[PDB]
Parts: sequence; C-alpha cells; structure tokens
Amino acid sequence: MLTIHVDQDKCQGHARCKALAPELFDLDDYGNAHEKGDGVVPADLIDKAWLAKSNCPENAIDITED
Ligand code: F3S
Repeated sequence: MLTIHVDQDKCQGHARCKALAPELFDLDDYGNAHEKGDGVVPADLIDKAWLAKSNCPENAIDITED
C-alpha cells in the first residue's frame, strides 16, 4: 500500500517526476508537482514511484508504506 506526496516548499519544478511518472504526477501552471487525485500507487507504477522519488533533485517526494 503506497501513496505519493510532493512537498511544495522543497519542490523547484524540475519536472523529472512528471517526465518519469506522468500517470502519477501533475504540474500546475507554475511548474510545481503534486500527486494525482487518488495518490495510491498502482501495481504497475510502483517502480516508477521509487524512481521519481530517487530522481527529484530537491528530495521533495514522499512515499508512505502500509
Ligand atoms: S522539484 Fe518538483 S517538479 Fe518533480 S522532480 Fe522534484 S517534485
């Protein structure tokens, strides 16, 4: 059981998360990312989740595990 969170404070709109996991993130008009509706990570996107997290230069992405 995974969900994804973007910390707006840390986020500087690099947009790596979006490029890697389009299904998981949306950017606002100003370039910042935020989790898509559900937030829950589908089984086929679990690797892209950790990948986006690993890839954020600002360490702005959080993944919770239950
Ligand atoms: S800085 Fe922001 S746009 Fe994505 S890659 Fe990191 S959360």
